[PDB]
Amino acid sequence: TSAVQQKLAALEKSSGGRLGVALIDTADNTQVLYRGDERFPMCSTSKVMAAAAVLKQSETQKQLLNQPVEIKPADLVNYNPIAEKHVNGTMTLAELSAAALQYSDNTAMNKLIAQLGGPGGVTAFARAIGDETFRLDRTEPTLNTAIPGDPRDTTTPRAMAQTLRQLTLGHALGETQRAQLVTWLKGNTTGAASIRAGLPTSWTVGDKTGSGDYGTTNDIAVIWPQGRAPLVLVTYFTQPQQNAESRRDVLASAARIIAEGL
Ligand SMILES: O=c1c2c3c(sc2ncn1Cc1nnn[nH]1)CCCC3
Ligand SMILES: O=c1c2c3c(sc2ncn1Cc1nnn[nH]1)CCCC3
Ligand SMILES: O=c1c2c3c(sc2ncn1Cc1nnn[nH]1)CCCC3
Repeated sequence: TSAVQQKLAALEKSSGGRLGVALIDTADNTQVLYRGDERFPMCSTSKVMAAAAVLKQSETQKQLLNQPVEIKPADLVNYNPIAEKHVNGTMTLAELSAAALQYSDNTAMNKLIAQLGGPGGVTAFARAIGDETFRLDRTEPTLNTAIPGDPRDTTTPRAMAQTLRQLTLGHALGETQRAQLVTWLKGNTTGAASIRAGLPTSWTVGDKTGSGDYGTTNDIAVIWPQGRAPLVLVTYFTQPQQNAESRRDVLASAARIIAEGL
C-alpha cells in the first residue's frame, strides 16, 4: 500500500461510496490502482468504446462518417441535447459520435450501438483491441441502472485505463482515427467539475464523464501535463442507495491526490 493508496482510501471512507482509480503514466508505463480490478457501472463512459468502434469501421469505409442516420420522434430517450434538434431529419455518424462524446447525447449513443449491430458489437470491438473486461449489455437509458453487484454494462478501472491508452495514444486505431478521437475528447463540454477540477490548470485534458443511478459518477481522461509525457486516468465512483446524489467533487479529489503523488 502506497501513500497515494492510503489517501484514496481516506477519501473513499469520507465519501460513503466506493471509489475505483487507475492511472497509467506513459513516461515510464507505471500504474497506480485503487480497487483497480473491481467492477463499476460505466454509464456514459461507454460512449468512448462505441465511438471508437465506429472509427475502426471507418478505416475501411472512407465515407462511413458522412453516412446519414434517421432520427425519429420514437428514438428520443432521457437526454438528447443534440438529437432532438434533428428529429424527423438525419445526423451523420460523425455528428452522432461528436454529440455522444462531447454532449453525452444518449440518442446518439443508441445510433452508434445500432450501427455496430447492438451492445454486443461494442463488446466485440473491445475484445478485438485486447480488452477482456469491458461489457456492454444494454442500450440507453437502461445501461445506467448501476445496480450494485450487477455485472451488466461494467468494466474495471485497470481495463478502461489500458483501453483508453491504446485508443488515444497507442495504435488500436489508425492515425487519423486516433487523432479524431483525441480531438473529440479534448472538446468535451461536460468535464470541468470532474478529473479536470483536480489537476493543475495548465495541463490539457480530454475526457468523457458518466452519471447514473446509485449516484454513479465517473470520468475517464487522457492528460497532457506541462513538461512530461501524457497520463491516462480513470476515476469511477458509486454509492449504496439508488437515489444518491452526484459526486463529481470526489473525482476531482481523487485526481488531485494522483497529481500530488506524481
Ligand atoms: O468505528 C468507526 C466509525 C464510526 C463512524 S465513522 C467511523 N470511522 C471509523 N471507525 C473505526 C472502525 N473500526 N472498524 N471499522 N471502523 C460513525 C458512527 C459509528 C462508528
Ligand atoms: O434519466 C435519469 C435522469 C436524468 C437527469 S437526472 C436523472 N435521474 C434518473 N434518471 C433515470 C430514470 N429515473 N426514472 N426513469 N429514468 C438529468 C438529465 C436527463 C436524465
Ligand atoms: O448528467 C447526466 C446525468 C445526471 C443524473 S443521470 C444523468 N444522465 C446523463 N447525464 C449527462 C452526462 N454527462 N456525462 N455523463 N452523463 C443524475 C444526477 C446528476 C446528473
